[PDB]
Amino acid sequence: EATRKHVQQLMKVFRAIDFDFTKKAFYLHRAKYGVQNQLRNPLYLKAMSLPRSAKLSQPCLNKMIDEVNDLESTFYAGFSFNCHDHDQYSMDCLEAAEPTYLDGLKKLAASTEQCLVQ
Amino acid sequence: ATRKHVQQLMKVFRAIDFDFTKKAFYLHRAKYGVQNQLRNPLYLKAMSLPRSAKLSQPCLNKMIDEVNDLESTFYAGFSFNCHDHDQYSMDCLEAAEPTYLDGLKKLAASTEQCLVQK
Repeated sequence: EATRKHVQQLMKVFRAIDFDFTKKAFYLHRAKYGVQNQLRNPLYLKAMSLPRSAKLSQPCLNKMIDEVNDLESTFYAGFSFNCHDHDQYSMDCLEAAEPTYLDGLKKLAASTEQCLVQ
Repeated sequence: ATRKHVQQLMKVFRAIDFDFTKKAFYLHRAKYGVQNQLRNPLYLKAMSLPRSAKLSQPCLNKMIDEVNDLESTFYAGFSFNCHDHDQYSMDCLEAAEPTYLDGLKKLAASTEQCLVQK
């Protein structure tokens, strides 16, 4: 029996939902590699060029972690429900929210560098 | 020479990595939620329709919107609306996921009553 037209229309709606989940997984991937590139890697540089007798400020690592969380929450809000004038999870929402997030991690990597030793 | 500070920084960035993996596991659970409670039942419902049956597009749109609202609410329950446990734990997951599954199975039934345009 030929594939019913309405089966194809039903599956069309579910394709777009599956793709919605894909777009969300792309968001996560960008957010993770944002952290690696703007934050982890430059701070790995600072750590290796340090005197054997240096103590690390864990209040500073604590501020960084919670500041990672707030930047990432704000990135997901920009990608999703807080996208000022775009479809739900578009690439156009990412284009607006990602630079803010990466510039946030960049600034955070600088202030973390400054409080790292003590 | 200074293996100590580097290992100490990796510990913090290891955890952020795993946090991203917990968020990806959430997303897979939400995906297989839609497949099991919504997609698979609605496909059976459709193959039992008369072959001529035409679908109601407004019904399908109500279904996509409600999937996003339900998943928006699941993720909130996974994070900032958890309160009683830490921000992306399995505990937060296990508390909010039945409500999400229950909501999808409800939407599987409300969509069935409107699926055919008669």
